[PDB]
Amino acid sequence: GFNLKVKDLNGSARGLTQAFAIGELKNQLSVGALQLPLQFTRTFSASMTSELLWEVGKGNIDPVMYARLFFQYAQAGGALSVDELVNQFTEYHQSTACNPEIWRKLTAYITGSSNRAIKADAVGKVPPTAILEQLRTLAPSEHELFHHITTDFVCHVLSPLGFILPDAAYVYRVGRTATYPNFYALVDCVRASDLRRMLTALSSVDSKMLQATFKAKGALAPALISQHLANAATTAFERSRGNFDANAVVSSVLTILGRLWSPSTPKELDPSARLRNTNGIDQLRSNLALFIAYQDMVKQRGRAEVIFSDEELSSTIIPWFIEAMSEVSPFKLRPINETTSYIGQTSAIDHMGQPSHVVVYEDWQFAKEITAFTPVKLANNSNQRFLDVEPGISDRMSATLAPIGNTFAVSAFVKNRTAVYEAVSQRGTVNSNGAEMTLGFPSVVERDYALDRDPMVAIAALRTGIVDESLEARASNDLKRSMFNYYAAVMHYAVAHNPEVVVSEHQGVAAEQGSLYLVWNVRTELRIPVGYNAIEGGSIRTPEPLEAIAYNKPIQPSEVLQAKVLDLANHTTSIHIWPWHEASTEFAYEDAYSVTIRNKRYTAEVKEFELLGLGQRRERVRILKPTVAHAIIQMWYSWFVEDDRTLAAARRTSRDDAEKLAIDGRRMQNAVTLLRKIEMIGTTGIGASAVHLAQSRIVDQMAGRGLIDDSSDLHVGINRHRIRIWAGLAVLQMMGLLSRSEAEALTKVLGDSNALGMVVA
Amino acid sequence: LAIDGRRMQNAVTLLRKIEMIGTTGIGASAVHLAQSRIVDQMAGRGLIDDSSDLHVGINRHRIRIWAGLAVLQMMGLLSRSEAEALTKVLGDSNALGMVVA
Amino acid sequence: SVDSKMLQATFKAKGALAPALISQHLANAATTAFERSRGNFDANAVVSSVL
Repeated sequence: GFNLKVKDLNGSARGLTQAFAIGELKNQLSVGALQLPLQFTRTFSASMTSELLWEVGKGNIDPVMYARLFFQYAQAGGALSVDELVNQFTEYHQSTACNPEIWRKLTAYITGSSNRAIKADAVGKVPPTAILEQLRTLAPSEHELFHHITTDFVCHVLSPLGFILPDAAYVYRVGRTATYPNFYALVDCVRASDLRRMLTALSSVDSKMLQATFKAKGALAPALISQHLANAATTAFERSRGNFDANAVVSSVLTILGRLWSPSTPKELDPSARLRNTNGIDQLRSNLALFIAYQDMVKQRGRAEVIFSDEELSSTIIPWFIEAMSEVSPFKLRPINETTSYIGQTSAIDHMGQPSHVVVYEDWQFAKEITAFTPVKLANNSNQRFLDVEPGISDRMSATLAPIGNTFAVSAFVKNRTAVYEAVSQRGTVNSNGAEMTLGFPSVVERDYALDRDPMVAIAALRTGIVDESLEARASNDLKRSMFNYYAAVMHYAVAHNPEVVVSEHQGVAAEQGSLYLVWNVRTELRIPVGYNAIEGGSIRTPEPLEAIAYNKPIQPSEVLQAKVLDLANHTTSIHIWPWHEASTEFAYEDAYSVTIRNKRYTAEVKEFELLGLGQRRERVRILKPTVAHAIIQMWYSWFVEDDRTLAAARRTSRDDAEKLAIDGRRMQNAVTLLRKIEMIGTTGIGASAVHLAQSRIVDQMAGRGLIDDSSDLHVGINRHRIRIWAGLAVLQMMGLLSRSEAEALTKVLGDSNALGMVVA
Repeated sequence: LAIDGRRMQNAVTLLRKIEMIGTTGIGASAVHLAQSRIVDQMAGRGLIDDSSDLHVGINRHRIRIWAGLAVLQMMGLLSRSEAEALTKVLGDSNALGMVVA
Repeated sequence: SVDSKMLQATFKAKGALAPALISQHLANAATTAFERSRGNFDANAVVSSVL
């Protein structure tokens, strides 16, 4: 992770700063005091990591299955934020009804009409999912959704009789998104709750209509209700004129929450005796999480003061109901004391004792497996595909990687970096002014790396306080979400850690007195200068959260540290396809190593390349492959990078050799550790396979010539360690555990210290 | 439109219950036969990394229809006209999937 | 409801569903309930207003 510093986050992790959500302009410490309660449901965001796959057009229907994807599609990064999705679909819904044709056409595709209405239609209802593609002329639908979705009703099950089929199912999927929410996250999510309101009656009409309609007879003739059948939805289309401004509700609600908790009695702030109870947000008010949301939204908006409410009804009303209470999300409104469990602690002590190291870590234990990729392109020649994965790369590589999961028993990495303990004097007297306070058990890494953000850039921005901000709306707001959610995810592990807090002003600019922050008492430690809080008040009593948790004590991990991941094995034969893509894709990418002895530069040329035990290429396949697994690793790499940056700067800064001693130690704790890591990972076994195979091509390189032919002096004090890190490269790339790229980062550490074997072998 | 799906229905129906007649066994032996032979003709041919086969696809279907004459071969009835005349109709008829299976 | 609610929901189990369990919430709900009273009405208020 990243490290700071007791007085600081502020130079190198401003996102940490609440004031930024508060709007403190990067510097001044929460001054005000002058604070009231805070409290808990502990409170809104994601449970955790949920993975699932998706059935579409099954013909049983109902709102719940999609809106999720519709919720998800965003998550899917459908196009842009859900409300698009809802809007873009609703928009079809809007080139609405003047197409009674589809009814007319459904009626007309009621075969070929009721024109000979009679008791007749009997078959063919899987190709009118495929059919309601035929409906594409009336409504355009690259955004398959309705093009897929429009199907559902028409083939509700009605004709429940006559027809007939279908008797089959589709795929949806969804890999985890966020464990925590953000307010524009909220606005969409509400837009999802609205598509949700939308369906039922829509579910109901067809469902309703068909049972009521067919008194019959067996078939109740025809020219029938389906003519209404579809009629209801457009009717439904109009049925949306529009429920609320979800944006309106959400912003009004954020404003109300600020108020719910405000410091300033003045009335941008009149939280009622009349309505403060009244169910509603009253259970919600305690909630910190909304409070985090409030802090950010407000900075973003301040509060959007339209007072949609009156202080009675409404403020009774559009705040009557809320999205989270409405379930198109995979967010859930949080349990109330657990928070998001998953931490052991230790903290610094040269015997004095105090700390500026941390010991909070990853609570991780990732997948035991991974995925082939072949989109079974064949059936319908489009997205309709099946990867059709079979024993191939996937099983051998997995087992072999499956040490791979091993390197990163994440608690163990924190173990190493929490193994530190003594330098900087002892036992007793290490500590020198600056700190380190450090973090994270998988969700933040998981949220990004999957999302191609490569956290790292957002992270540098994070630290430097003010964000990097070149970024694309895709790019910029990847940054945004990751920075918001990351901080919040920590926060209700920060909020959770000590209930005492206090909603703080800031003051700051006016801007509208909204801006507000939180402080708490934690009692225990002797007075080792920890910011300005030691505590001076019995207890930590610092609004800065890192500040708050940090002056506290060790524990253990409640959490699973499960990597989760999705088996579709039932599907894995079942389907058919949802909106899948990123696989990763084609199975691997080539990487070789060349070694010198007797001085003959070679290059065996193994890739990347099967390695695996068959030839070759292979083909075909790849593995959008459990982020975590990439995730856990991303974290180890991050560590390397951080320490190195620090060192360089200080060594130039710190002339003293003793200072240099300290420096080698940090750079080369990275060095050493990375080196040890390399050795191990490479003696993973396959890689060891690379060692025999790549050697041999290098044997050919070792044995190309006659003179070279006496095969190796290539084996030296260095070699075994050399093609050992051939083994390192083999662990290193296209396992897919790591993308590549980084390789030079590891190089950077190896270079930094002779490292050598250092021994072995 | 109506006739055409309905043509549609007729076709779907045929392909599937052709499945049923055609596979159902003893036919299935055909169908495997379609596999054993083709498969080792695949292995026999040499390079199978791109061998699909069977999941799906008419090729999914094509098995079903090869079973389809086959059962309807060793009947004393048909003749072999039926197939290919069948085959032709059924084939474009549609077959449109999905639905096997 | 909490205890009543919690216990039926809590113990998927197993026979006992191990422990360290919900009763940790078990009681949690009441204080939560404690807070749950911030206060419904002024009954005095209601009553006098009503008179």
